[PDB]
Amino acid sequence: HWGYGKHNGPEHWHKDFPIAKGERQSPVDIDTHTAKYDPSLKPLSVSYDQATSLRILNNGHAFNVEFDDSQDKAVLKGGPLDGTYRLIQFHFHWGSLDGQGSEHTVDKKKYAAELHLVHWNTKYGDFGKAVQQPDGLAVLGIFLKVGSAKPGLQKVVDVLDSIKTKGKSADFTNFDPRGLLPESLDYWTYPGSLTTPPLLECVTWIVLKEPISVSSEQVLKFRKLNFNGEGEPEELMVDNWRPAQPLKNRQIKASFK
Ligand SMILES: CCN[C@H]1C[C@H](C)S(=O)(=O)c2sc(S(N)(=O)=O)cc21
Ligand SMILES: [Zn+2]
Repeated sequence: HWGYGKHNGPEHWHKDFPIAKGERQSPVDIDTHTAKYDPSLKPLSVSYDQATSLRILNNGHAFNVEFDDSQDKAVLKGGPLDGTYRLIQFHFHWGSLDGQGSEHTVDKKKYAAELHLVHWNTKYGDFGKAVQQPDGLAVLGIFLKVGSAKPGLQKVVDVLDSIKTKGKSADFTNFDPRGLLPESLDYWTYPGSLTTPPLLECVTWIVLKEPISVSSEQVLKFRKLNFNGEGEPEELMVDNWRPAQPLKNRQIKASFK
């Protein structure tokens, strides 16, 4: 049904998912002069040393790396969060050219891509219950800019050939997501939504100020993936990002001066 083409892309989504026009939709533009420093915000606590990755999957919209979230192995706490959030998957959004691809923007600046590390609030017992709650998910968003290669991304890049088309998956164990983080954990935060259907308004967004660098050759390999299934006409997976939505009655808070 929905996708990112001319006839089923973001401008059409509201017809099947009316919450598309809701009050806390993502992504948004981060105006750095209007964001408010909030000294009551705690530092982020990212505890990923015991992460267990299982599988990488092309789902027709992006590729997801999935984790075992049956226990508190890889968790996100602190920051604006109350309680413990478990890592369940990560994925990227990216562009057909280096000057677009991110979902969030900073002072209208687009980055080449954006990484989303998706976590769910354990107080709700399973992921399906969590997405129905206003504080059910926490997504950590990290910008990618093109420059020097990120060594810790290369294992992801090398496996992409094996999941070229929709519905394909491959074993992907022992991947350490700490290799994807920037040096600093300074962030902006605001309450928002999933950026794809079903567009539920269940996310605390935590967007890191410092981007990571990837090489042009790395991001080029993302662009060789396919939206379509095997045996269907080829449609390159590029520009799988939703444009910025109105901020409405929300304030973006910063953890840093
Ligand atoms: C293709 C659907 N993806 C949806 C439904 C998945 C079940 S999810 O894990 O809730 C999730 S997280 C995001 S994002 N872009 O806001 O981080 C989109 C989605
Ligand atoms: Zn995403």
